[PDB]
Amino acid sequence: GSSGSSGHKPWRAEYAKSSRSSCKTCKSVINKENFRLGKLVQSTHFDGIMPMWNHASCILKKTKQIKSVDDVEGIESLRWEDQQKIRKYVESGAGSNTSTSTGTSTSSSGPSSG
Ligand SMILES: [Zn+2]
Repeated sequence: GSSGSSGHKPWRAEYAKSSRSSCKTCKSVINKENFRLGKLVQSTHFDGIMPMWNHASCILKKTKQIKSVDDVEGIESLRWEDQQKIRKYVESGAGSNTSTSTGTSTSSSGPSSG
C-alpha cells in the first residue's frame, strides 16, 4: 500500500467493523461495534505495518502502554465513556492495585502462523 502522511500516532482508536480480528493480550475475538486499541509498531524490513489489535480494556489494564490521549488516533470518534478510559489512564497512574509488570511473557514469538 502507498501513502504520504508524515507523522503517525502509536495507538489507534476505532470501532471494529467486524469480528474476524482476535485480541493478542487475551487471545480472544473482537466482535464488531466494540472499542479496541491498535498498537502501531514501525519496522525496518519491507512489510505492511502490523497493528497489534487488543481490547481497549486489555491494554488499559497494562502499564507503560499509552503516554497520552494525544498519542491515540481517532480517539475523538470513540464514545465519551471510552475516551475517558484513555485520559483517565494516561493522566492517572496506569494500572490498578500497583500491579506493574515488565511487558508480556514470550509465546513462541516467531513461527506464528499468519
Ligand atoms: Zn483482549
